Amino acid sequence: MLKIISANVNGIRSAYKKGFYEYIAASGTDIVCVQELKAQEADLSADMKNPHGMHGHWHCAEKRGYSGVAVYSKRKPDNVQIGMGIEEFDREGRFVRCDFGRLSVISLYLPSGSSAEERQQVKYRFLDAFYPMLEAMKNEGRDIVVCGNWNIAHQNIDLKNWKGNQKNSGFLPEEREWIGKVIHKLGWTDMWRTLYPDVPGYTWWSNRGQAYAKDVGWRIDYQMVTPELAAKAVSAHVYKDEKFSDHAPLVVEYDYAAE
DNA sequence: GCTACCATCG
DNA sequence: CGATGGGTAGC
Ligand SMILES: [Mn+2]
Repeated sequence: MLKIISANVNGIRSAYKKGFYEYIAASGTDIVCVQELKAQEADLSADMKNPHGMHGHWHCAEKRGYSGVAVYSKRKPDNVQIGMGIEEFDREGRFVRCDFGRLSVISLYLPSGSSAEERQQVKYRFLDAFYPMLEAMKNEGRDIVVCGNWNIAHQNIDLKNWKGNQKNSGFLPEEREWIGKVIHKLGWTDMWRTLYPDVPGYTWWSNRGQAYAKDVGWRIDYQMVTPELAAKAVSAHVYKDEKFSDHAPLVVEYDYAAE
């Protein structure tokens, strides 16, 4: 049984403060994809690099206390790719790939364009140059999980107030259209949507108002899976027993064996 | 201090 | 629909 976790820690140090470290072991997971480390290698402790003896790898940004993704794994990954290859986005560190034989897990931090229009443009280009990547990986022949903060809502079911957010970044017709071109066109499987067609599955609630309390959140964290592995998925859930961050850890469980 | 990241109301 | 607001992490 292969348990994979995706979690935007929104600063890994705070998460470890709020008992995320302990949680990693408690969940008895085999792979953990974290987004937004908000730090650098020199900034992280040994436990934030190799939690509980679990191997680990990371991509950090040039900016201190900014962005950064990582992947922990009980098994020693055969190959590792830091950064997409596009320096423009690699200077922010949002892509980390780890091959574990037949399997390849990817931690992705899709840029959020809700801070400025220019950031929205950078996000758009990210999508444009990343689509071909999703396609190539779709045509490798290996089972590839993509855990990440896509920061894009697909349908009206993926967010509580889908009605008053069409003029807001994250639910813009363009972005949603891209996602569609990924699931149906590219042939990826929205693991959660495929396991639970009627469950909202919110994974993020804004600090504004009392949203988190009223379960007024979005679903911006995805695990896009290849058909072969997609079918092998047995369950999934959004862990909320403890709040480590404004995001909630997506825990998917597959009946897979990379060996 | 500066940077980055929409729910409730008028 | 449009006008009108917010608290986080980390340097
Ligand atoms: Mn964040």
